[PDB]
Amino acid sequence: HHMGLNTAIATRVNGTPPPEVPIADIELGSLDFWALDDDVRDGAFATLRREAPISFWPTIELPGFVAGNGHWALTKYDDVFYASRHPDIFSSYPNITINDQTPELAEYFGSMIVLDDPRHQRLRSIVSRAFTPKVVARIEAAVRDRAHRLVSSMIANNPDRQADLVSELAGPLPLQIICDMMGIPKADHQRIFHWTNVILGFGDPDLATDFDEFMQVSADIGAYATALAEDRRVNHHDDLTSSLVEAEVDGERLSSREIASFFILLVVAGNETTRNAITHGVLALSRYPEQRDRWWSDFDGLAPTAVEEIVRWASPVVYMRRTLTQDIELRGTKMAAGDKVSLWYCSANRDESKFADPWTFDLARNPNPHLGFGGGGAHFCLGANLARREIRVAFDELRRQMPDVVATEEPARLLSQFIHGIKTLPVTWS
Ligand code: HEM
Ligand SMILES: C=C1/C(=C\C=C2/CCC[C@]3(C)[C@@H]([C@H](C)CCCC(C)C)CC[C@@H]23)C[C@@H](O)C[C@@H]1O
Ligand SMILES: [Cl-]
Ligand SMILES: [Cl-]
Ligand SMILES: [Cl-]
Ligand SMILES: [Mg+2]
Ligand SMILES: [Mg+2]
Repeated sequence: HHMGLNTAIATRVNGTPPPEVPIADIELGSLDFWALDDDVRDGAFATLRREAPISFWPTIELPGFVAGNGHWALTKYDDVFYASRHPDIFSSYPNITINDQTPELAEYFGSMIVLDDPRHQRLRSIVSRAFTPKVVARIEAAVRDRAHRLVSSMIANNPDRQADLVSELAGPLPLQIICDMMGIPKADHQRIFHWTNVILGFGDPDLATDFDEFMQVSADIGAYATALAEDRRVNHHDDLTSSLVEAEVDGERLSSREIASFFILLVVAGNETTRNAITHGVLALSRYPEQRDRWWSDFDGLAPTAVEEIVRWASPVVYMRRTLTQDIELRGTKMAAGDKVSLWYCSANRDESKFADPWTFDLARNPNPHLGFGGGGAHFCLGANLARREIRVAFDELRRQMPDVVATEEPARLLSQFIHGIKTLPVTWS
């Protein structure tokens, strides 16, 4: 043989569907299933869309978490879209992952993402201006500066022209941007990143498997948030932590649990999502060179559709969970008030009922109504404009500085049923 650099990973034939998987081999409530590669996972969701578009599963038991009741899995696009856009029926309270909430977890994790309106929107409005397209556009210079420096450093730091895309670009770019928006000093950004890596890596032995470590990390980032907030209470800065401590909701300042939970939500979401879009995007360019070539020869013209196709392809957030407030029926399956419902974005984003040629990675795809940022409505990804900009700038800086950058090993995949994570991705360039 194939054209390119000698140690590049194998290419793939674009558009090839994965074989469907016998349904007896599918166990969404076992971590072992999440350790299977993406082709088996993709074929398994294909089987569910065909044979059992709504299906019930026991909740995975990770050490120290309470599985509680199982969940109804929505794997079709139209059902995920519907559930997302009916929050009075599909509530975000008490939690948006499959496990049960506890008071101990809610101290750090009881943010607006696990609330319904009106309180959810009152909290979101504290920070929403900072994430609008017009305001995010004004930090293009900061995104460029850090991406350009990171790519240059890949070259300066690696005489052998081998690097890990995750630790050297995809991780540190979004980290810098969200932490600077929050007002966190640079010296602490890597400490924040280690904390969010553990929070959203729990169950993968390379990150953490001891619940005691998970709770110490949670306590430590909560304490960090509280201390920074205290500083900003006394001396304002033009940052989001200051906005949080200065705001009032229903006539009351936020409590220290509310501040900590809001801070944690923003840095976790900012640090544990875009990096995977970027890394899966480089993996895809490596597998599908004709797509790299077409984007590189018209970068600005294709960027809007290319970024969105990277998000559809990667589906960095695998699912979100809701809880029914009333009985419903979908596709002949009667679900009860109080039951958990899981929305599988990874599956919606391959649904043949909504996408022409879903197994084709097409950077010109238009339209592209993917649910990688969710189905829309009240909780639609706050960071979506920021993420799109982070992705577009990262790829532009790769294109300009090291246009033939390519993966040289298959990814080390995060063991997670929530985050489509890549821990490392070795790359090279000429
Ligand atoms: C490609 C990157 C990203 C993806 C795929 C992604 C995906 C998602 C998804 C699926 C949701 C839930 C939507 C729903 O429930 O309807 C969400 C919510 C959220 N995301 Fe993003 N996200 C990304 C980047 C970011 C970034 C960079 C931030 C920066 C802080 C961020 C902040 C948030 C917040 C705060 C929420 C909660 C919104 C609310 O409850 O109103 N996200 N994201
Ligand atoms: C994930 C899952 C688990 C826990 C969920 C947690 C603890 C980490 C921080 C999270 C993920 C909060 C977090 C701040 C939300 C981040 C949103 C972002 C990704 C867009 C919300 C729920 C919070 C573990 C196991 O029961 C399996 C399950 O699957
Ligand atoms: Cl070297
Ligand atoms: Cl192609
Ligand atoms: Cl250029
Ligand atoms: Mg190295
Ligand atoms: Mg600063």
